[PDB]
Amino acid sequence: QPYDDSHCMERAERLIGEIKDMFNESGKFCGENAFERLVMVDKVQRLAIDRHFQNEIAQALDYVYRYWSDCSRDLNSAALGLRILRLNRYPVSSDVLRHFKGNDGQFLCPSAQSEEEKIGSILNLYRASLIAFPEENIMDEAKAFATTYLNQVLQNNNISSHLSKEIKYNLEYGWHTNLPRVEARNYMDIYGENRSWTEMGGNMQILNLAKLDFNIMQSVHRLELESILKWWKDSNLDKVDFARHRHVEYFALACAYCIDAKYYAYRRDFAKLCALATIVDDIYDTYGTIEEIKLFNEAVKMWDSSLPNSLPENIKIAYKAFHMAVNESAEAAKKTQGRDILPYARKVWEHYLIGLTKEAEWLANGYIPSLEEYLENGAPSSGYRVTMLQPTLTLDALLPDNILLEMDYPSRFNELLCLSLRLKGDTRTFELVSGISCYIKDHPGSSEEEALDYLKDLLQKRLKELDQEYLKPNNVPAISKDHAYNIARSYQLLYKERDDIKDLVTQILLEPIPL
Repeated sequence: QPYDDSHCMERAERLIGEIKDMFNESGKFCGENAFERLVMVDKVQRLAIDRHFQNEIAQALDYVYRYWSDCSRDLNSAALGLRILRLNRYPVSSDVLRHFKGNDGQFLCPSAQSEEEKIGSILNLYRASLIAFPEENIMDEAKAFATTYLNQVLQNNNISSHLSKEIKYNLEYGWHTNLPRVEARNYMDIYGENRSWTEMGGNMQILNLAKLDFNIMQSVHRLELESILKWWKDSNLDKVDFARHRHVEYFALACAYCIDAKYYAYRRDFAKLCALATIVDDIYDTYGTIEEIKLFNEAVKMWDSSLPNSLPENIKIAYKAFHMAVNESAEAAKKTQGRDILPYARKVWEHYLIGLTKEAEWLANGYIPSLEEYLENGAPSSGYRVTMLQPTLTLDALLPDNILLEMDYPSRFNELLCLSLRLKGDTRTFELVSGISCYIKDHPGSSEEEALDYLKDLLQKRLKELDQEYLKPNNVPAISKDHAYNIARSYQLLYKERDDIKDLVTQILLEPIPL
């Protein structure tokens, strides 16, 4: 073969084999060991090496679910199993947390736990409470108790460096403003700095596999980044001026959950269509005559390869790049989807421009819509769906039109995905038509603060609906739904970072982890 496996790859493939053996061993164990298998799933999942053990994890969680009433004997294991089983789409209930709920909103650890073990139990409680479904008030109580408790722990020191780091990480990132490889990069340090953890069982093999896989795949992604930089140069977007160097940030976001080398079309197309979507938004919003907006819309509806050779050079090159990127992505998607998807794809972009055009009309006409009208048009206009559909269609999971209507527009999943992006953006303390203003118009005399609180709360509620819908089973390939969901998470994380994203680019793309 022209290219050999690198020595890191060989070491990783050997470690994968040994860890599969550990998974099969605990399965052969004559006896109930649901927690032990749960704890092993936990480690390889937090370290985001779980894609190498899909059969071994499925067998372990099937066994954990079967023995679930056995496994959930204390606060720690109930909270851990609740989060992991739920995130993997088993029908488990937050009621399991009631067995440990006492008075004054306090939750109960076994009394023989060391202080460090108590903190570990509460962290798993905190981590579980973040995956809340609508009407699970036990989750809000769990989150509130664990927050107050974990903050008190930090106030007093008395705790080790690695455990202290674990609290701060978990409190700062939560679940929604977070991504798998972000968590994995943090747990390489949280586990690796824990002497007792590294000394136990096969933990060191698991950690080294995670470091190896991180460094291996980062170098694949750093290679792919080159091709993206060439596209920026070739397309002349480097001269757009009104453009912004953010195609690298978007690429890194995608890398922090779409990992495998075969999914380079997904990674590439998310970074391009998302940077394009940002460019097109700045055109329709800030720079460009209503004439030119109309010509753009006409060009898109006709799918012209080019705009009138009279329009400003900026709008001219942005259109060409747009038309080309979309075409390439659809050709990529024809390979996996085994069908033409350019027609479908074009309708998606049309719906996006229709949405951005309406906001242009409104600002031009002094029209302040009602909040409900704003949010409904805000779904296609946020740009979520045009950064999501085409890249997802290039994955190796067929989304037949029948099933697309369950992930794409007009599905409830897609609608909750868009509202998360829209509501998060419209709640940033970083405009005549906004979430704030439309609300004020809907509620005369409302304070600007009074509007912020209502949209912040509504986002909390929509996120819970989103999660319930995300984890509800259907005939839709999970990997497709996971990518769509992780896009929305990447955007939540992006807004957290903007309000550093550069550190996130460095960790994901540029700097390897010392072994």
